[PDB]
Amino acid sequence: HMYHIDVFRIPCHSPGDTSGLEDLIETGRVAPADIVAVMGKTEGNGCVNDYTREYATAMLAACLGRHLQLPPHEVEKRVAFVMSGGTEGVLSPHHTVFARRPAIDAHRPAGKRLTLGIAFTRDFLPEEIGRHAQITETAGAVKRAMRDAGIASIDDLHFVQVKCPLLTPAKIASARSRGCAPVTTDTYESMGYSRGASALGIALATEEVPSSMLVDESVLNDWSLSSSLASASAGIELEHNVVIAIGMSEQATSELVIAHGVMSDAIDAASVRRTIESLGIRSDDEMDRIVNVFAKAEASPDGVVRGMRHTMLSDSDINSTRHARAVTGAAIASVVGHGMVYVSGGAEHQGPAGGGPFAVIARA
Amino acid sequence: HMYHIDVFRIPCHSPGDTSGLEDLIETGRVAPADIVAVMGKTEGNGCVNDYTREYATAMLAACLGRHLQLPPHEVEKRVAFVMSGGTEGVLSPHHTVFARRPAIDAHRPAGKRLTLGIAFTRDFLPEEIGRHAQITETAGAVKRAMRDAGIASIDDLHFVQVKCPLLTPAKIASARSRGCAPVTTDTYESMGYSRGASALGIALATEEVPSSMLVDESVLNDWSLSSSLASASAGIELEHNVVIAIGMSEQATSELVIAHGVMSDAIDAASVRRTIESLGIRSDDEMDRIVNVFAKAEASPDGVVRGMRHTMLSDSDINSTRHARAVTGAAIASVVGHGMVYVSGGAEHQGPAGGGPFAVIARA
Amino acid sequence: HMYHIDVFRIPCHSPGDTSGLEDLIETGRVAPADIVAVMGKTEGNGCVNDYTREYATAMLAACLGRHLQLPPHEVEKRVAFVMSGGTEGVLSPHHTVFARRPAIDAHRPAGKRLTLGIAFTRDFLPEEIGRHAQITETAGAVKRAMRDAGIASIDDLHFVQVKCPLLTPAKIASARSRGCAPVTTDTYESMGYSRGASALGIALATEEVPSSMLVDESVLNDWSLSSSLASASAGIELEHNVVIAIGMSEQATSELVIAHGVMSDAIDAASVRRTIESLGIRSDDEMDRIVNVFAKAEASPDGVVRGMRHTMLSDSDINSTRHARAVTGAAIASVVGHGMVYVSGGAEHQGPAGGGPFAVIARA
Amino acid sequence: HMYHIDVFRIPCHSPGDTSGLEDLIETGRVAPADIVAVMGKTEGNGCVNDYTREYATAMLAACLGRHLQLPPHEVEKRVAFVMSGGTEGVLSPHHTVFARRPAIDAHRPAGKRLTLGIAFTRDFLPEEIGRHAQITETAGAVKRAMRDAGIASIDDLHFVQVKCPLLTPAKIASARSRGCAPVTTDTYESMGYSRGASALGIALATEEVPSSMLVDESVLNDWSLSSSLASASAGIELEHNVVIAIGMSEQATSELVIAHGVMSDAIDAASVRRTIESLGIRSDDEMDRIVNVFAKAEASPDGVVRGMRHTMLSDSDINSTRHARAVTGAAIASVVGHGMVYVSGGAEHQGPAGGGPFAVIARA
Ligand SMILES: Nc1nc(N)nc(N)n1
Ligand SMILES: Nc1nc(N)nc(N)n1
Ligand SMILES: Nc1nc(N)nc(N)n1
Ligand SMILES: Nc1nc(N)nc(N)n1
Ligand SMILES: [Mg+2]
Ligand SMILES: [Mg+2]
Ligand SMILES: [Mg+2]
Ligand SMILES: [Mg+2]
Repeated sequence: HMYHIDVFRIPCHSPGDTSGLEDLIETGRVAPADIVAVMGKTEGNGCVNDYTREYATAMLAACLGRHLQLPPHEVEKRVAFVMSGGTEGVLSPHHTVFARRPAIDAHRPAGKRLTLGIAFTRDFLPEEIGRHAQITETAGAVKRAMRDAGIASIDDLHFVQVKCPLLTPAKIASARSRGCAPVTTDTYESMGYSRGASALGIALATEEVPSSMLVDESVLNDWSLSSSLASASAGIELEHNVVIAIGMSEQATSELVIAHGVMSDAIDAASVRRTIESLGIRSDDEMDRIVNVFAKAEASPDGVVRGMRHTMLSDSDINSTRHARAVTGAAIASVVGHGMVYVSGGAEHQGPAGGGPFAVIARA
Repeated sequence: HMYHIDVFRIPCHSPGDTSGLEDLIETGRVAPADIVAVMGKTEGNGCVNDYTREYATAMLAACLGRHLQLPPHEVEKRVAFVMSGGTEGVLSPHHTVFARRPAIDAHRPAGKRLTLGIAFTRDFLPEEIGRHAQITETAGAVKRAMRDAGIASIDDLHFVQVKCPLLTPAKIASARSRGCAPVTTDTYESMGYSRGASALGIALATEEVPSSMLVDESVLNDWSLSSSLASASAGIELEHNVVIAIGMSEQATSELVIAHGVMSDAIDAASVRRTIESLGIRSDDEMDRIVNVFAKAEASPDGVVRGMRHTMLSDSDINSTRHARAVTGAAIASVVGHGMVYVSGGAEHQGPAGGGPFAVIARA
Repeated sequence: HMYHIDVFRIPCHSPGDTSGLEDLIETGRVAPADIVAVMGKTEGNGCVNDYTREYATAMLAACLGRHLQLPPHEVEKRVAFVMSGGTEGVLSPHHTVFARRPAIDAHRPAGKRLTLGIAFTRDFLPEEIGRHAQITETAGAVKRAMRDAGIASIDDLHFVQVKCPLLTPAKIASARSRGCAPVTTDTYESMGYSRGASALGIALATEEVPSSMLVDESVLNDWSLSSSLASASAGIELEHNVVIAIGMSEQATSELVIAHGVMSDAIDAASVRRTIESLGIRSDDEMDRIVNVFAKAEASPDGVVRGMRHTMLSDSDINSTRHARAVTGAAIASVVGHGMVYVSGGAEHQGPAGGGPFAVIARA
Repeated sequence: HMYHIDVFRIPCHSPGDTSGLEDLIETGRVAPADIVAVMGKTEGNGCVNDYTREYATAMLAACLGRHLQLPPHEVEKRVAFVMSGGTEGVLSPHHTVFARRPAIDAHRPAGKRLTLGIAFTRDFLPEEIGRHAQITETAGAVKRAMRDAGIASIDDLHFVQVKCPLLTPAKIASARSRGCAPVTTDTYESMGYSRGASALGIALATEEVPSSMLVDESVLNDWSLSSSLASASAGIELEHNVVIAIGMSEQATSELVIAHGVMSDAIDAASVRRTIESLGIRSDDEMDRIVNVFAKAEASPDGVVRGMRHTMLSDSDINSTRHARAVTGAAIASVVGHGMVYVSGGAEHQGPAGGGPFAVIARA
């Protein structure tokens, strides 16, 4: 497990736009066969009926399928596509492409460098979403992803992205027909439960939360249970979980590094600055050493931000996750200088309640 | 309990518009002191952050407060204000004003005529919404409203409107601080639970559902439990339930009658025409004998309407109740010739699953 | 121009779902090479940022591309894809597939039968949208489509569907950089202008409106100018217009017929019944002779429907076209028995102001 | 013109909440008769159908009407109510109350201190909104407000808030019935035209734009024309313009000062910190010397923010002004430590295109 990882942030003019990726291939900057994961921000609403996620995946897969002479469906088994919809405010649609080659000879750089591993779980039954099975399956996949990445210990783990399912009326009917109640009957709320259970799965695998406390009825209730590494994103485009583990390894030769932190709340730009700094970035002129930032954001569930009431959880026109992404996208943009960053909404059991984990990838 | 009931449908140009009501008062058509209930449709979103309901109530109360030389808050104890927001599609904002005077002696004439009674419950704690207390309190208020109306039996009862509360983040935090879990943590979903528990309260009082089956865990789960008379509407503007019972009494001398039915689903215009026709109305020029129509509508929770999938429960931009009101408002409008009708959304335990009760008020 | 036309309404479980089409191919019911047009209803918002339209097109093209061993891009030149987003209320996502073979020998049936022709215009510059160039180019394409269909005269023309572009900030900037002002700077409003100009293009070609009156500044102003045959739908997925002309020809041997009418307003179910009847459909049991219904709907621009105010044009949360589709989708559903029908919103210069043209396709 | 100005930021739990104001009155902190203006942020959508603005005004007026024994309508002539809806993201609903008393003699102390003057224009006809009449009337009212404030020169003027009307379908129909075309037929867009014309009115009065260039055809077209002091907010609750001029006067004895700047774009937190720092505030514990911040925000009309595409102008679910307020509310919150600040959206001819003016009020 001695890799060389490459990471490319590429703009999208629309969800189906693969032109930035065609360009990387057509100019020899990346080899199609080495691509192992894509994390995207697509300009749908990021909630239930957002098919921009599936559309982006489908086109990327078709694009890679051509070059590899594979069926799209086969590419989707080989490459972890995680498309997070919702690019509110200044958030600029884009893909972060991850490529992996065997370690660039030896050549062991002075320290640990960026590594990455991927894993998948089985498809979940509707009645399993938001519940124990989703937690335990996720924990398992995290561990395999860690192994696949060549991450020696928890200490070298810096970011765990999970894509997870959500409930539809048909799925709810299917659960009911087996005499099982789904965790909720509201499709929007199902996303939070799916994210939450998945996040707790990560917390289990990282030993951040003792197994004993992970009972179903603690999902979305116990705000104290969380992983400071978990980034979960739900979607209608899949029935299983997709896991990407990102970290640091002595066996990696990547010209890249990753660090992580936590935002104490939606507007905690300070933490972001602090963690960026902890990677030797010391102006606005050095910012271009950052490849991208990946962050979780949420509407504070107590209904307050720094003592003041917010309306993000009372707004029936605009869902809380949409507000939250707009806010945190702005906070981060003010730091790095623009809104082409990965911000995902709904940070249930991810970092502190009202806040969320984030990571930064930069040139070594 | 010998009354003369008058009913007036009055247009609103905006939620605060009381001009249609000032006109009725000025022209001697209604006496301020006789008004006992107003059922309104206001052009807010009909969900959680719809303050058009409270605004309409506040202005109507202030308008009546002037004439009666009362404080608005006192008027709100004397008059049942039930404001249902959400006037999507062709739905036209309006108030239906109900006035009650001592029964006329110079006429009746013969048989049962429109009567109406009102009742209130106590304020509920956040943790009681959607649960047994809300059910039992509602059942009680239904009975009192019946008595106040002078409704001899269940058979003479044609419509039970209930206004009920909903959960906000502050209320949720309050319940949590007492160690009690609210029925849900999603404010939108809370509306359904509040409507549902209230509907089951009506079903209890009407003996339409045996007391034994009304357990908390059945609320929003058991679609077979329902009242074919219940119309529930949730709102952020109150902590208690307001109940208006409408029916027919031999003691009433109103020049008006009420009939009721159920829509088997959101587009079941047929039932509406069938119930209208059961009042000897059968051509679009007799239609002006109808004072108003009052109807419940909902997105079919199996996710299908007559075998075809719908997207009302998967749409995170537009909530299912908004779709449902648009649809049923249209269906009814196509029958009566316009959209100035009372359609409320979310018909949990109200009529059949996917359908909802409705009633028609017409000249004798 | 002696054709046999086949028409298939196929359900979609999601925008990318081509399974209903794979099934028709895999069971010999349709030959991929004969398909000339697909008119779809996809479950995006039907406004500017609805990429469900492009996604559906992309997958259909990829699906057909496999069987024909063509690139998707090439299929999109051969087949007219018109995807109309927005499936509000009871509207059920689906595709209507059109296939064309040379006339099934001779075999001239007793009367005229369904025929269909397609045409395309060039790409428009941003500054041309909503304006004369779009009108005249559309008029031209209508005529070619008529010819391609083998439609002898205007009298045999029953439906003209046009897909047209819309404006984005980038397109607006591009127009500005050439010193030209775009017709509007609001992307949502641009859709109406694009639909409107296109509709007037149809009216020009059909001689329903004299050429003299079609000045730019009459677009969206003069409600009296209209085609009673035009159905226009705007989209972000194309820079040109796509035109499908549908009608009747003595040279066609299709086991299908088409008739058209106009809804005087959004809830004018009567007209639909009337036009259905004019094709010998005489119960609810004969309804299954209808293959599909295609209808335009809009928020009445005077702000009133049958004397009552509506809020469809004052609602900043939900755009007027979304309300309108919900309403008319419901009206039509109440007639044909379900919501799997083609309803498109924004009927500017299409039928009467507040109303819209529709057509019905049925078995001979 | 010798005043003592007091400014109070008071939280609101809902649009109708006047409890924070009752508390100031009860505790002798402010005298009802001295209140001359209230600038509020209410939790409606901030667009066309936001009646939270009117509801807040109505209740504040009724609250003050009680204490002054006046009719609400009379209070509204005496006090400038400017309610800006839309509290997206971390924006916390609140009122800023302005009170004005005869200048204190027992102090001043030295130099210029906060002063404030108000003015009103006549009601505009629908066809005048967005056009020359609105520009010239606004310019006039700015001058009078200046005089009323006792502002010696343009240099001492720091902030000009204007509340302005918008178009409804009824108003549009009215303009049409007089043969006059409204500036737009889209109600949402009308808000921009009203804000823009009003902003140019301010620019005229401040000599920031030469009268010669202010032609109707330049409104929303010429982004180079702007006032760096103008803050305009449109609303359905009024037909005239309300102008509040805020600045510094030697005749004022207020313990408060005002400074202003411009945000170059929506995420330009830097400028805000820079202007804050120009008042000797440089650590998050000195921050409580700020009474409030007042800022304009807008979606950059070129469709890009710092070279990256944004989706704020292409999102048909969420209007650009809602995004913009969320973004800038967040940016500012990250600086002052919370979201209880006045941020208004739509900054047409206000500061730079894509940016907007802001001001800060602080203890001397
Ligand atoms: N698509 C998506 N899903 C979630 N759960 N969160 C975000 N930000 N995007
Ligand atoms: N205001 C309101 N509340 C509910 N629950 N339903 C409707 N239609 N309106
Ligand atoms: N996509 C789409 N575009 C328009 N203009 N109308 C409808 N109904 N759908
Ligand atoms: N109510 C309101 N109106 C405008 N134009 N802008 C904002 N922010 N609020
Ligand atoms: Mg969290
Ligand atoms: Mg029901
Ligand atoms: Mg029309
Ligand atoms: Mg500006």
